[PDB]
Amino acid sequence: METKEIFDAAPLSVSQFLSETGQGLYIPPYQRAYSWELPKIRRLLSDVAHGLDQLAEFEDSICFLGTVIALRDINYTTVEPKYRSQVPSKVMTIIDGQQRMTTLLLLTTVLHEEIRVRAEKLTRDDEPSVWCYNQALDVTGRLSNCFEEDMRYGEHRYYPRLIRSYYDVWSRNKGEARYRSPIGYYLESYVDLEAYRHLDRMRDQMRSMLRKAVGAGVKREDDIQLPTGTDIGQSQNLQFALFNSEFPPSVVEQLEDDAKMTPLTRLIVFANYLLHRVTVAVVTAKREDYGFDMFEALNTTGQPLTAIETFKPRAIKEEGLDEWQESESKLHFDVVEAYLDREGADKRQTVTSSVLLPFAMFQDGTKLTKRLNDQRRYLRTVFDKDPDIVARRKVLAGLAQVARFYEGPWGSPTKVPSCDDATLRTQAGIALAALREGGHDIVVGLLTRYFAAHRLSSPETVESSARQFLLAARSCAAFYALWRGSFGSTAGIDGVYRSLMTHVVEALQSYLKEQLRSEGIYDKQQWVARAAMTPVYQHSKPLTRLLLLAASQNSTP
Amino acid sequence: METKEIFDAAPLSVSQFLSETGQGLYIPPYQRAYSWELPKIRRLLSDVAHGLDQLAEFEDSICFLGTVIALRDINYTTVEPKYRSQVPSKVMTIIDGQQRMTTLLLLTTVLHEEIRVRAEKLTRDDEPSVWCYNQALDVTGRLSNCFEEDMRYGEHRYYPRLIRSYYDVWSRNKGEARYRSPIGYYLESYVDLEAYRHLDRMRDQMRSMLRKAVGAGVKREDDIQLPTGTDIGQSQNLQFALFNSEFPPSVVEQLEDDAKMTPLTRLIVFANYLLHRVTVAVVTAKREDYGFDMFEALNTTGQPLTAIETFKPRAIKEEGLDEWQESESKLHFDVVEAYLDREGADKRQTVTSSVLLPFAMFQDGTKLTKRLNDQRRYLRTVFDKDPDIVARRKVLAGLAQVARFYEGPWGSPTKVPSCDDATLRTQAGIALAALREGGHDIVVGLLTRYFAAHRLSSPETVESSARQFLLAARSCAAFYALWRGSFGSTAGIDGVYRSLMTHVVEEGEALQSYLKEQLRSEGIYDKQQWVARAAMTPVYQHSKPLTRLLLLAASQNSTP
Amino acid sequence: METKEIFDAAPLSVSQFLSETGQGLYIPPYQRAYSWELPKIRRLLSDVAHGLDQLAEFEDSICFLGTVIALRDINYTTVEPKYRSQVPSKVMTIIDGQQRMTTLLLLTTVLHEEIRVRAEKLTRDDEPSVWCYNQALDVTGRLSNCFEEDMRYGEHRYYPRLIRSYYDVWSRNKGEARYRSPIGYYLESYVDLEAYRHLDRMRDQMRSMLRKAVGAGVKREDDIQLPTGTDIGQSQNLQFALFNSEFPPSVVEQLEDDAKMTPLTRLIVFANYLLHRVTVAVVTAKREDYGFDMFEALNTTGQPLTAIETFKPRAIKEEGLDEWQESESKLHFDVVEAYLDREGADKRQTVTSSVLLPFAMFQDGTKLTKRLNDQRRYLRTVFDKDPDIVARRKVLAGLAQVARFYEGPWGSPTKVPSCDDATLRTQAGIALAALREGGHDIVVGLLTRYFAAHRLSSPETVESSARQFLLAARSCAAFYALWRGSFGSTAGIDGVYRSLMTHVVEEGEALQSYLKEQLRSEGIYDKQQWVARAAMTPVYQHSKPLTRLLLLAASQNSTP
Repeated sequence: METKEIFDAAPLSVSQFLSETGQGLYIPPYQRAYSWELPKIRRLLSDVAHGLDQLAEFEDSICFLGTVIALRDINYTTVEPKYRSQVPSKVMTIIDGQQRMTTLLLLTTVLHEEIRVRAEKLTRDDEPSVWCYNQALDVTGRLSNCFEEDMRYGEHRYYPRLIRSYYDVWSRNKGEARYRSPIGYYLESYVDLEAYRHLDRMRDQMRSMLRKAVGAGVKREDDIQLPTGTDIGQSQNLQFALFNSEFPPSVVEQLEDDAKMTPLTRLIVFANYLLHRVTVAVVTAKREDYGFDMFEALNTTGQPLTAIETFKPRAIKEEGLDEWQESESKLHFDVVEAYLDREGADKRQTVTSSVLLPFAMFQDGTKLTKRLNDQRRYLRTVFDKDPDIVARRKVLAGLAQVARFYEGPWGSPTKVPSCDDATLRTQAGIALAALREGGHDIVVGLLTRYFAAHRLSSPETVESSARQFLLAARSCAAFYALWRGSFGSTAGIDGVYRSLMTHVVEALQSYLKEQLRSEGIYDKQQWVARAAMTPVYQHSKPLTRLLLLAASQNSTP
Repeated sequence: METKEIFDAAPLSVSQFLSETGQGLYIPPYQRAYSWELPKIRRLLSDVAHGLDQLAEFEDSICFLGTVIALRDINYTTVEPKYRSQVPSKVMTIIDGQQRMTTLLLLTTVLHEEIRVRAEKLTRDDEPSVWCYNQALDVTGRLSNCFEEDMRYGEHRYYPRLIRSYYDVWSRNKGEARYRSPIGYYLESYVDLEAYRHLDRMRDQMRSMLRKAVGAGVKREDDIQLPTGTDIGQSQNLQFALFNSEFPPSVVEQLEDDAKMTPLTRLIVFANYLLHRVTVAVVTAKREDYGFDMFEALNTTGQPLTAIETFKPRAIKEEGLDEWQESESKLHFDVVEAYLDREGADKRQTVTSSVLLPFAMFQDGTKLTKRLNDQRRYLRTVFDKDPDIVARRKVLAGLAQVARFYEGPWGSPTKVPSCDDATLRTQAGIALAALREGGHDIVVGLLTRYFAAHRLSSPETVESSARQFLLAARSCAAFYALWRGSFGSTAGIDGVYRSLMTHVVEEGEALQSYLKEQLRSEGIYDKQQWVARAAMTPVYQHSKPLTRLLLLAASQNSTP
Repeated sequence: METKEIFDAAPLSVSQFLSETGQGLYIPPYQRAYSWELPKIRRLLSDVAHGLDQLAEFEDSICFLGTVIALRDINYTTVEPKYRSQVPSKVMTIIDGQQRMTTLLLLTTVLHEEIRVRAEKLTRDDEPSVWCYNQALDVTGRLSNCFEEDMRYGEHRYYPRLIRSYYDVWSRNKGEARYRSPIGYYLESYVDLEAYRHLDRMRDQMRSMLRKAVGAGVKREDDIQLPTGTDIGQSQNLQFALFNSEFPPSVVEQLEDDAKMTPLTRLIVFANYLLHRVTVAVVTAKREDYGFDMFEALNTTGQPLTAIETFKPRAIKEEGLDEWQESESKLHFDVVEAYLDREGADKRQTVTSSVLLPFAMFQDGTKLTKRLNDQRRYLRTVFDKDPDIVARRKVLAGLAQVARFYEGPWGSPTKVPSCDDATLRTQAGIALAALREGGHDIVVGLLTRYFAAHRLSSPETVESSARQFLLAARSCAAFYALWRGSFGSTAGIDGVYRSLMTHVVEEGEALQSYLKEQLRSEGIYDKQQWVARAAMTPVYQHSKPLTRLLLLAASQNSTP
């Protein structure tokens, strides 16, 4: 009867799936122990963060924690200890996604207690802040709806039939932590014990990553960016989407001050964006062998489409159409060429991410990120910000980031003006050679205005730009040598390079030196001192840069 | 896109529909006030009782409280006072079915409070009876999941915005009665105020309707047939269906003792059969004018087909097949004739029930009852109890009850043998004219089987004998009827009539006289006593019986 | 598992339900013979016409031919002659809706043949009108997709397996009309022979019906409202919704010229609206007894709500809000009372439609029509036509139509002024008694507006002027009624009275007499002629009109 069970696929928010009134999710006897890796959880948390984030301006935009294949066991022929009296009504045996799910439940754990204990630090009563107290109470109860249920009496299932897995006992223990009134202080959890070790650690680390995103520190290389109170309140769309109703005006302005609740409310905002706007795909097969054949049917489908391949059509079908071997077609020819050369399947994705992320800075300096979502949407927003005249420029600017990839960065470094005070060329080539070796990669986007030098009013004012570019390359490598070379590490450089693009030749030397003065690093002595106690074993490249910078000099003294 | 919203229909149990964790059922302003009438609530509780009842033997059979049309109001454009911060997420503005809904909501109420306080008189801890305390706890929670939800804090939806309708105030007030710890004592409630009066009354009357079916008194004319502990424990099907798992053997035997827990556990079985095995159909249109046009489209469709009309297909398709102008075709021709005659539209259902209810006695005396389910299933069980020689007989027996319907009961009273000691004929004609006027109606089935054996007698060979035994049965039946009527009431006479067609034995006319007298004595007879009860009666029970007794004291003095 | 099969309900257009490449629809042995009656078939055709009509302006608005309950007979345990080799794969056994279905199928037939032979009469080739041939061709193909399917070869199912039910032979024979190219002439068809006769009739009377709506004659009392080419081509919504594409500009103007291809296209447009925008709802039970229990569950749901009952909410919640025991509340009080009295359930809708249709004339006189859609929407458009001050006036006009229902019209006729030249009161009372006996019911609105402004007149200051003008109005109204009835029959009069409530002008009592006489001329007046037409009449058209005319010659002889 083919339209038969076989499949049954349904989209569910996390709370539709996890807070069902009868259901129980069951890890089968053949699935292994937890075994997810802190980068993969970082990725998952940052992806739901992307959902929360993109929600404020694109009213739709739904996140997607993948799919799970489950087997609707009616006859409880799966449940490990039978004890048929009190098995739940709906038992879902998770085939695939058993690792995903386990982080997700644990996420509610951190999101419960944090949101809970920050609500115990709440001011009891003062103003629209008890507003925050109820908005907490609501989400906390609604997450306790995700861990567990009530049922009859005693210990949650008869009187001696218990829960001992890593995820299982872990969840039983957070249940206990929440149940216990008394006072709301922070919690602390307690075959191969490596299982339990990894699970408890990853749980406590999710609690850490979230306790991280709550009071300033900055990170980028990790950390996930909850929109903050200062900008949660200027977006009606987030208000309504997450709380079905606009916030008290009497609350957005104590949010504007970044008050004691703006950490807690941020957690809360994330929690509701987690609980109602991120969706898992569930396929419930009702015969497990169909589950397996369907597991294969799900693992062998995809190839991939590059963000450039996914938007080319929207150029090819924007201003140019059919009779479209046109101007923007030349600008595209360039980038399709570069990608065809510097790649060939996952190589295609990493390369094109290499081109879209500096182009990001190149336009109004937004920090693009890998995710095919953000790439599709950034290219489309930028392009479609105007009419069929700036469209041309946006596309040519991708092509130009490409041209820059071919000249200076890698390639063979030589090229710029070749003769324009030739000492200057032979030395700024070192900037282009070294900056292509460590944390300076935004330097690539800012320097991508020898693109301005290539796109010039020709001979009229060509050499002036051919010179400006060398100058920027140098000053790039120099401020680099300082910041990275001088004490600390990167992330800094990266942010400040971002804003010396949006927040505004000699102009960049002045601002970059200005930022150096800001970092308490402008004034001889100090910097040399700070530099002395760095490491170099930070960047082998930086080490050699500095050694050559004290050495090569003594060829004129 | 026509496949669009328009409809979107789904079957849901009571708990699937009422206890959604986000949902709110909202009656639009144009709907009228509650205004259901106690007969209709009797009908609904009795029908869920029929479902529970027929559950123990038919593992399937699901009850069916009609359908409701609703509107998935997303923009809350329906809600009377807005106050949008704390409106629920899913608001289901009920188009049709607003009254069923109220009775059903109220039902959870009675079943909550009763199930609750009976569990407070529970024995705390002794045995498999704390099984009863836990099963109570479970159903209590699952029914409170039908009234209300938790939401933020304060009084359950902001702080100065309240719920004041007739159905609304009822539910807010029972919510309070349930929430308040203290101790578990029985409850007591508190435009036109007649509205509120009727609703509050109906609710307490469902409580009086269920608390009745729990300690002995008997009714038939009312009170619903909740299966009893003495027969709830011998059906695994009910055990598993309502509780997912077979009862502790250590409890079915304190159930067999009809112990103190047995009303409460019976109630619990009833509540679970309601909350999980009766299902309502929901149609959610997503544009209210579509809701209206659908309301109309659903309102004008059905006719109905009589249980005989639905069974011919299974007779004409048993032994006879297409090549079916056969014997059972003749026996059914008889019944089809009578029903085409004695009817033409709801008259059809009333008539075919008149024919089916005595025949059920005619076979091995099961008591048929109006419901098209039970009629369909009895006819098929009776029919498919053997093979194609007895089937013919089953069908012929229906035909013969029909023939009876034409001879005696109604008809013209006259006929029996016409000449076989004509005094006895002119007398038994009176028994036949009388019994068709009051509670003596199972007697119709018995006289149908006796003169059935007379019309179908060994003609000539043994015919006159049956022609006489029939009129003898008729006289003896009107007499036992007069005795049991001057007792006090019917009901008992019908059950005695019912087992004297099942409770006999003597290997494979006088028998009936002897057995009827034996029952009359198991009651009270012996001249004197009987006469006493006669003075005790009323005459204002059945006008027919009064006129009969007057003639039986009068006509006698034409020989003395 | 309660969520189980049980239901499965889905909305499907005529062509999604009927033209599945796998489905075969089967009427079980217990369903009766066809037995629908021409009124119900008209009503259904008029309702799909009403959907067509409302499509052109309300782009969404979908038609709705009710529901059908079916049994997904997978194992073929229902199908009478088996022959399993070739039974279709998907069989739906129709529990309820078998007559709907049967008319609808035959309709595809009538719509097939008409569109077909009318498309063979086309001009071969001249213009976008070969457009007409192509749009016909598409419609004809998709409608035969509803009668039948292909499969292998020979007589459409092996070689000795043939089809003899009434619908069956009918649809097999119409199929044959379609397959045999040969030549394109109109068709001619050929248990109890009544069954077959009635069905063959109903279909030729369907061809007769839809066959009318294409060339002039008019009927109203029957006939249906197919949109006209002159207004089919000006509706891009109809263009797009029914053909996915806007007509040739090059075709809409030979459509506006009302040319030869304007009947065929109107038919085509009707067929495509049938095939794509009317939707039936199907409930697929997969166990026949579930279908039965639910047949009941659907037949026992609805009451009904009158259009005034549904508009009340938008009155009580417009300007007046909660704080609303106000002015408009009394104006409604009046009408809610009037309907609550002259009724108590189908009486309610007949009564409230009786009030709304003349109220429709009292305001800007639009011709309302029974249909609860059009009734709700008229009330809502009228009321919400402005702001919170004239709305009051609309509601009061409803109340006043009620008041007139109580004063003059029926009641006891007496009421007007009682004394204001009392000859005129006792005389116009006859107008009020007589005109309330036959087709003069549109007059009801005019007399209701005259004595409405009389009861709502400048008290004393100009009251008696209004109170006399009202009796004058009744007198003049019964006069125009008598003249036009002695012409031949109504309808005409109804249209003229109608336009005399809209077709006027003179800045913002005698006027009505003047306009009624001016129309009487527009037809024919001037003594002699009228007298002639008098002899022409019937009186046996309206017994009431006969008596009025008899009194109009007799009583006169009491002064001469």
